[PDB]
Amino acid sequence: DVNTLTRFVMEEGRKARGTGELTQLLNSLCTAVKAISSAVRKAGIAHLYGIAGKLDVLSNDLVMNMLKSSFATCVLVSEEDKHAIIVEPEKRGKYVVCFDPLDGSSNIDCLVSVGTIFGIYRKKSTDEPSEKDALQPGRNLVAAGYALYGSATMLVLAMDCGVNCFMLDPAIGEFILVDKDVKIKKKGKIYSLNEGYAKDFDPAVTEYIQRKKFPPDNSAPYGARYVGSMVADVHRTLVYGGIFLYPANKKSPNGKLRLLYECNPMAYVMEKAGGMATTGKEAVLDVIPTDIHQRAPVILGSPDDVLEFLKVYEKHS
Amino acid sequence: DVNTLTRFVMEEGRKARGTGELTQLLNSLCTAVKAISSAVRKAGIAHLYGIAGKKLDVLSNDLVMNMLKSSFATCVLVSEEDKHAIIVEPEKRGKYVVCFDPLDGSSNIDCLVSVGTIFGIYRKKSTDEPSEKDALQPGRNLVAAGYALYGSATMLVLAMDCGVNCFMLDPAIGEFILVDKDVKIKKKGKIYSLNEGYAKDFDPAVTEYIQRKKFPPDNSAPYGARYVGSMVADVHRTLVYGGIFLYPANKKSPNGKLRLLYECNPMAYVMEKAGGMATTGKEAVLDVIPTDIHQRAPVILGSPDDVLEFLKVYEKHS
Amino acid sequence: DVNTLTRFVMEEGRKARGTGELTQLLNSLCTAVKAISSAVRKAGIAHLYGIAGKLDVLSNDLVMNMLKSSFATCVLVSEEDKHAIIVEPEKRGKYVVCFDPLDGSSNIDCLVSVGTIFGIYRKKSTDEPSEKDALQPGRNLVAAGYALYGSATMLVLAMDCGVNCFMLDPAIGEFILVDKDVKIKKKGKIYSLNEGYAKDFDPAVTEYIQRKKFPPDNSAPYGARYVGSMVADVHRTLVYGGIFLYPANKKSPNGKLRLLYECNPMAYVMEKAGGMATTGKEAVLDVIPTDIHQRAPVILGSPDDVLEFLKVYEKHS
Amino acid sequence: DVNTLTRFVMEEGRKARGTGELTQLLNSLCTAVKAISSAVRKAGIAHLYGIAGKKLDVLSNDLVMNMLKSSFATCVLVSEEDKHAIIVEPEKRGKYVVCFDPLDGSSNIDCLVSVGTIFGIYRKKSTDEPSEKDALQPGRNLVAAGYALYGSATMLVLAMDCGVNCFMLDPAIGEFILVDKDVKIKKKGKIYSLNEGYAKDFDPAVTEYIQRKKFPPDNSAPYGARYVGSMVADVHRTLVYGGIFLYPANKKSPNGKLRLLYECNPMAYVMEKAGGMATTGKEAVLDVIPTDIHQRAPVILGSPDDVLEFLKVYEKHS
Ligand SMILES: COc1ccc(-c2occ(C(=O)O)c2C(=O)O)cc1
Ligand SMILES: COc1ccc(-c2occ(C(=O)O)c2C(=O)O)cc1
Ligand SMILES: COc1ccc(-c2occ(C(=O)O)c2C(=O)O)cc1
Ligand SMILES: COc1ccc(-c2occ(C(=O)O)c2C(=O)O)cc1
Repeated sequence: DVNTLTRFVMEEGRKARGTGELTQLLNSLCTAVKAISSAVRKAGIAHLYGIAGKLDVLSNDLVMNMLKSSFATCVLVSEEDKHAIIVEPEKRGKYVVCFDPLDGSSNIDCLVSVGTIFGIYRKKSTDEPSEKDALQPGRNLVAAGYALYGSATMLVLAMDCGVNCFMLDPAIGEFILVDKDVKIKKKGKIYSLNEGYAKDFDPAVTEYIQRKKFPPDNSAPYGARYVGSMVADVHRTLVYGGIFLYPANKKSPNGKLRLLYECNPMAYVMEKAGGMATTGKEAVLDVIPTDIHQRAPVILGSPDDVLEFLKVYEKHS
Repeated sequence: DVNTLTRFVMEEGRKARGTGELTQLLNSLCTAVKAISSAVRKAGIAHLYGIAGKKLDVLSNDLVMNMLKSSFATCVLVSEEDKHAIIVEPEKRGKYVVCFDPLDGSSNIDCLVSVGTIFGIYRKKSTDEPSEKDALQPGRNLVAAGYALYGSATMLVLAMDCGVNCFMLDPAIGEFILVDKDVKIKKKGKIYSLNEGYAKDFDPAVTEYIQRKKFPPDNSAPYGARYVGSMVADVHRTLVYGGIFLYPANKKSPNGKLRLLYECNPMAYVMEKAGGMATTGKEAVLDVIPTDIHQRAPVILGSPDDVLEFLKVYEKHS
Repeated sequence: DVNTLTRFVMEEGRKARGTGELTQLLNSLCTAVKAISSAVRKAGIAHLYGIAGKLDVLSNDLVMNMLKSSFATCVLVSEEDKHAIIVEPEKRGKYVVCFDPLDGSSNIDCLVSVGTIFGIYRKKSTDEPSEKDALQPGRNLVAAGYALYGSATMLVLAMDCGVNCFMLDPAIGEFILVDKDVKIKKKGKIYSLNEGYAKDFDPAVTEYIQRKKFPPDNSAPYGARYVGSMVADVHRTLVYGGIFLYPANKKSPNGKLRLLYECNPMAYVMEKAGGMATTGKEAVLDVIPTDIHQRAPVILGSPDDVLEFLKVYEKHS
Repeated sequence: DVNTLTRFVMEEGRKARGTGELTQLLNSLCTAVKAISSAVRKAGIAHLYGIAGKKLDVLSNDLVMNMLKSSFATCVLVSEEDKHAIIVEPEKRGKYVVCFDPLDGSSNIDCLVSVGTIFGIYRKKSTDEPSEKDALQPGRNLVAAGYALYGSATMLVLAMDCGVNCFMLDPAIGEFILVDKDVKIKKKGKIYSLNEGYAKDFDPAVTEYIQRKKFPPDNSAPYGARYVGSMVADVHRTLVYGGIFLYPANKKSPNGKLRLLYECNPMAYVMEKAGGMATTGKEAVLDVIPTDIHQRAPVILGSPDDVLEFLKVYEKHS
């Protein structure tokens, strides 16, 4: 029996018997993703090249305008904006959204996969809404996920009910549910990080990669894959198993991926799908943030691969 | 003044003073690429999942095959998907030979990684009945070669004697728009690209070159690493940003792993026409003479300074 | 403020504080409309013609399966099905839908405009659902409308709040609201019927048309338009005003157009937009049906034009 | 065996051993048509309504003009949208004259009625500097003519000396697929098409002919009536289903209202190449020599038996 993203979101909203704001939110966000997707695949590029006589800025505008006009949000934090955006009073609702509107576009000149990452919170205060309202830890997420603009476009949605993957059918502009209640493999065969930073690696990371290239017990070495686009690397880890790493080194004691709108949503999707995500010291979702653009190390993926990483991590104290 | 793939192809045909076959060929193939692109982005997938109640690389291979045959411009077609060369039936014969990988990367297309189509075109070097031998030319004889990348958008990269040209597919009207004329690769890049999970098996020269990239001698910054696992995506990133790509010969695979006729050769041609290099380690990829249509070959390609810096290490190890 | 069909439908349901069923029904039905539109415009036709080596059945299948899987319906009446379909128990909801999945399709070989017509009732009886639940008169309609696949694709949705027109953006698969709370002109300058039936016309119809071609007063005669596709002619009548006729003659004392899934929805759209729709003797929404595929004559459009006709019909009565 | 418009036009151009100009022309016009179709179906309309925070007939005329100019195949362009003929600048000139209605039916596009692009192509008949004089040839001089209908689907109908061929636009891939080879119209149809609201102004011959269709003398069934009000839609139905279409001369309009160069002539040429007829009443439409580019002409076209039966009635009334 066929199911769409919009009908799935509408039913989950019906069962919660809430105000309906989170339903309007997710429908607004899904509409923005379809618009971004069309723009990313270069619809209308012929007009810019004279047939009749910016992508990360346009994407950021779509998500902002779609979220504001949903009447479901009060605080908006974006990778593109130095400060939180406070939704005007007439359009305020009770949700806080952190998003990276087009992750990976720094390298979009080469047509690498790009994505939209988001995490949604309920306001935990009563005062006038502020940047403070988005400084909740990952565990407080009500929903998170991403849209991948790869060889095709898929939205991956995480809630307490689990992870569901919807494929965008461009013929009709509808997200079709294609993978229900996804669970990640217990252990994978692929490891993923930028190894050009090897001279700066934490010594514990240096051993784990050694263990992947050179296995102790007669096993085959892991394959290496690193697209350089987080949504692409994390989705492949979800589909094929394995591990993804962008860790803390000494030249970067807090990693480089941003916590509120990259590490937390991916960590949340990973945990709801039977996987793990750690800074190294604590679970990613247990970090309490003090600044909306602060960074965080992240190692996520199949539980056996993250555990094996943690087994080695404690060997270096 | 606006320029499309069709306008570019018709204009180059005028300058070549030919029969017009290669123009129908490139136009037919470009039509197959539009159909592949549509299937890859999952048009009609709602019908597979029950809205009203064939694998992609088999579909891709059929699109390319049927479009090329029906161009009346080919005689021998070599495909990654077919163990033997296809001999185009006589009433549809033309003078060109086409080697192609109809959907390179599809081993990992389940994760929505970038995938592509790769192609290389030769002029038939015979008068007799056409045969598999007509595809056993080295890359240097290539008349036209390139790829379509099905990435964040769909781009066709077309390399000929006049140089490398990049066309963007506008899905609203199904047209390849020329967006980069006469492309050239940076002289030297800051990214290196290969699968390091095979590190225990590396040639000692490869092990040193990667070591030189992570730990630079002259106190410079180390290179960044990228490896998508899909050749078209990695090669294209190498063309746009410069850098180096490696799927080299090790000992356990003395001939590399990538296929020569429809992966190494088409990519080598694009690289050389764009001011870059592509080497097996011992000779330039385009100078290898093939003895089998599916034979493998090592490949190291990219910005000219990086392949030279690699060959210096390769020759230091005699 | 941007407004989509999805936002419009959800907002009306929120204010009504109902079960949420009618919202998923209309959302499911609109998805079926997007799929029909893609098929009508011949997407993928290159595969039927050998690039790699039924239309009104496909449409009926889309509306059927999409309505069933919405969990909001119990009885489905289709122009394509001889008897009413009773949705199986585990998928039942409290609504009844009469629909024409591809009206006009006999002339689709010439690429004339075609359409999808629908009307929605609430189950009124207390029994097990049955064909009787669909034999309500038009006045009991909860919602009705059409999709027109013309030069572009538009969904026209009429409810108690009035008539609203939504334009399908194929780049993103979204119905964009483009005409809020539309009303038909008091009097138009176009009349629409098949004048090849002239020898069989009711004597009152023959006089009314004569009045349009040869005006009694100092006025200009009406222009004539007849596409032959009910959705197309009815939409032109809403946009530009005027009158549409498919009346009772001698060969068909009950006309030819079907009451439940052609005459009723159009009459409901017409009335909610300030127009009228009459059989000649009674208003279309006042006919009590005894068989789901029964016919009814129809004269609809601007009220002054329907009235002027009714003055003539009673003169012959 | 599958054929596209692009393959078909390139193959016919090869067979004619011509300059390639008409090939460049039709490919540019077909590209303009795909872009028109995308806008007509309201692609991107969400952006005008604030999703992120120019009328169809002006855009169509601008698309067709720009594609034709930049094809290097034309010198004079006549459009319903332009008061005087357009003279293509010297550096972009070629030998063809094109008369077109860029978005016929668009006065009522608010009701989403089917609309279309109509076009006719002549060879320049002078050696002088090109001018409006070059567009005043009769229909018999037509080299190619036809239309694109933006209906329930988008179809391009192309008529040449080789006959009439119909191409369906596959929006999934942006390609015109050949779906109807060498089309021929019924000898006699069962549908008549005109605006009968103008009844008080009819020519007495039209009044009798229409009377004969509603009330048949020879005891046959009466004809059906269809009139979309959009020439391309009504003419296309007459081609696919047979029958007769009329926009004739009355007393208040002795020349009808449809324009001769870019509505009557192309439809007449398609009609004749497809085994049908098209008359002013007095002469065949293609035999009229025009004196002004925006001049009107009466037209009765369709199946040969129906136009003949009408002419018998027309000659009965002198
Ligand atoms: C799409 O799944 C959903 C949608 C909405 C909810 C939801 O739960 C409590 C709500 C509240 O109003 O407090 C609320 C909402 O409507 O904002 C839950 C899941
Ligand atoms: C697309 O650019 C082109 C097109 C055609 C050619 C071309 O050169 C020699 C030809 C020959 O007939 O021998 C020939 C062709 O027409 O097959 C070269 C480049
Ligand atoms: C399109 O907007 C809507 C959505 C829902 C309704 C609606 O009104 C009463 C309902 C009921 O439960 O009886 C009901 C529903 O939810 O079925 C009305 C308008
Ligand atoms: C679409 O099929 C075609 C294409 C081209 C032609 C053609 O015939 C004579 C030409 C000339 O240059 O005089 C000419 C052309 O190339 O303009 C004929 C049919």
